[PDB]
Amino acid sequence: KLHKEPATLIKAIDGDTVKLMYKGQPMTFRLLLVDTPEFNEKYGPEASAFTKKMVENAKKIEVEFDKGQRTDKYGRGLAYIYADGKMVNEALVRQGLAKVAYVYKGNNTHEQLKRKAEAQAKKEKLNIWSE
Ligand SMILES: Cc1cn([C@H]2C[C@H](OP(=O)(O)O)[C@@H](COP(=O)(O)O)O2)c(=O)[nH]c1=O
Ligand SMILES: [Ca+2]
Repeated sequence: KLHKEPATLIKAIDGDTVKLMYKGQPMTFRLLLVDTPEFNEKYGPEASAFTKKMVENAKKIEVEFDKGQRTDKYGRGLAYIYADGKMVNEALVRQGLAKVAYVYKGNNTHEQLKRKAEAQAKKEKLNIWSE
């Protein structure tokens, strides 16, 4: 019931935002269901680096909207972002560089996938969970 749509990287921004060209227009995308620390914070630089490498190295970036709101109050696109078929959102959580967060009803299709990744990152005491 969700579909992957094409996009191209404009520029990495931080752990959980990225600038993409979508349907030919520049847009800042905020990754659904996750929260990375701010660049100024602990693991913030590492979250930024992780996402940056992931999208910069991708041959193919895809955007997948959920069933609900597609833009937030700041005009940012809200999507699951994939790099060569791998979801950036889930990968950050799996590596402990993001927490599952901002789970609003109707835009939560991938919630359970994320929660499973967080549990495994927490079990492995990775990054954020190494405290
Ligand atoms: C991820 C996400 C964030 N937001 C809003 C809520 C938060 O509002 P406030 O700015 O009032 O805190 C903000 C969190 O984004 P950041 O984590 O990028 O700051 O973006 C949504 O509305 N929907 C979403 O799916
Ligand atoms: Ca954040």
